[PDB]
This record gives sequence, C-alpha cells and structure tokens, in this order.
Amino acid sequence: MATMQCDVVSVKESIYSGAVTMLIAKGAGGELGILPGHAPLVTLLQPGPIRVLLENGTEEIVYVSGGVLEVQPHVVTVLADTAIRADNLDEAAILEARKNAEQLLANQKSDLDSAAALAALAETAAQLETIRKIKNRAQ
Repeated sequence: MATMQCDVVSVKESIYSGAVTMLIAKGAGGELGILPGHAPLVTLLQPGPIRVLLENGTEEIVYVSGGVLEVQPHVVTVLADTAIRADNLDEAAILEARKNAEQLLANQKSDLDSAAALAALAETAAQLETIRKIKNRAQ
C-alpha cells in the first residue's frame, strides 16, 4: 500500500513522525480515515484513540483529547491538546482517576460534580481502552 508522511503533535511535544499506510483519527464526531494521496482536509479532532498504520503492516495506537486535524496531499498532521502513546499510557494513573470517578458518580449530589466525574470517567476509560487494545489486541 502507498505511504504518507504522518506527524502527531500535542501541547507537550511531537509524538509521531514518519511514513504510514493509513491513519484513523476521530474527528467531527465520526471516524476519519486518511489514505496516502488524499486531498487537503481540515476538521476538528475530537477525543479518541488515533491509529497510525505503517508500511510494515504495523499500526500504532495513540490517545488524543482533541484539537486540530490538518490533512495534506502527501502529509498528515494531527494536533491534539494531549497525546499519549499506547505504550507510554500509564494504566496506574488512569486506574486511579477511573476509580475516583466511579466512586464520585455513585455519590453524586449535584450536577456540577457529576459533570466533572462523568467527564473524567469517559476520559480515563479512553486511555485504558487504548492500552488494553494495544497490549492485547485480541478482539
């Protein structure tokens, strides 16, 4: 399959940069699949685990909170407020926040706390989902 110059960057620093056969990042609410040779596209990147496929039949899963996704003819750049490598994603950290929301949700008293706990649960669940998939990938 063809190859494209994909580069993932975040507010902390770059995460990926090289050749890719195909990448899939969540944008505009739906899953946008870019292929080597696609036309220029600019869509908002929403929270979701983007996958970067290489020419070696491999794929790299990365978690992005959401930001800006700029697609170029032979180049691809996805800016995310926060990018975490599937191999770097800390399960311990996510487990802490994941349980914090679960216990905070059941003890919901107002709408403010709920909005925060819920947002944390969904976010934490995303990071874990990205890891579990990479570390295992047996679905």
